[PDB]
Amino acid sequence: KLRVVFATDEEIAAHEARLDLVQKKGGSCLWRATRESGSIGSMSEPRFVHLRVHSDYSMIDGPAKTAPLVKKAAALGMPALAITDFTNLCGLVKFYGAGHGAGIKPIVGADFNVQCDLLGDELTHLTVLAANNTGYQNLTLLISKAYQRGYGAAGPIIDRDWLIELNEGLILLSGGRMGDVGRSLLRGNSALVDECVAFYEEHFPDRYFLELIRTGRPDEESYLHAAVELAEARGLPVVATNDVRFIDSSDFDAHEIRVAIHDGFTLDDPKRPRNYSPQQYMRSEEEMCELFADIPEALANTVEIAKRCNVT
Repeated sequence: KLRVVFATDEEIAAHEARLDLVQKKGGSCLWRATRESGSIGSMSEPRFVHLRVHSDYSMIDGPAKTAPLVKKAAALGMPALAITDFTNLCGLVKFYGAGHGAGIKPIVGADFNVQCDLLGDELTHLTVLAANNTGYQNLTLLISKAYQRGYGAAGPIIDRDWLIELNEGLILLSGGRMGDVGRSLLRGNSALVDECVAFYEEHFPDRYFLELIRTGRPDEESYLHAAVELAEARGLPVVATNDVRFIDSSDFDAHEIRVAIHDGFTLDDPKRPRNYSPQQYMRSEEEMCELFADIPEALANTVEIAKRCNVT
């Protein structure tokens, strides 16, 4: 019953061309690699691609260091990888070059906070991926528009409706429990889930995915069961992410410390926001496949979306 949105013939051709660019720029391509004493014949597809990954200083102050992210994907043998920093494209020129040097397909995106008239003034998460060079231009506009108009201590914010003019060549991951649909599912606001989802089915046909995430954070699994039930009733696709904030598990303690500094709280303040889990590291293809064994379609979509995202 769960929809896998397949890359079409045209998107497949653009993906094959995009991997040619990887190979012709950097001299290798992990997607087309044959292991020693394997054979071209028995080469295999990736099973999962990380489509939501932040560098260490994504939302806070400091440089966009994307090389350790490429280096880890390379340690892991992942053939493709997205960078989706918060409302910014800082690390992109370096990520693109390093992905190349590593034989990895670079996927371009960004994470936003979004406001929409249906949820009044509250802010929700959306991940935006660029599927083609028009989309990459539309991504840059959206980022610019979010800064152009001004921002408070809440930060740069996109209006949901800007997505109407700027929709072309964009693929959306819904924000999970933090998105407009997820918060309304968790609230049991069916009328509103219905409204939101009609927005994306109108303007983003096959380009909107309910994001599922298993990082042991509150309401994650209740949102997941509800999102799956919705997906099945509406024919909407689901996609697995790990919402990566740091490279290894052992990185959590310093990530917790940095965010605490930025927000202003000691680590022993029972009031300190605890929005992160040590499970938000760059999990292996195999760990992700195990963690979502019960929902193979959420994995398949990552791969299809990775083939559909071809920014040169």
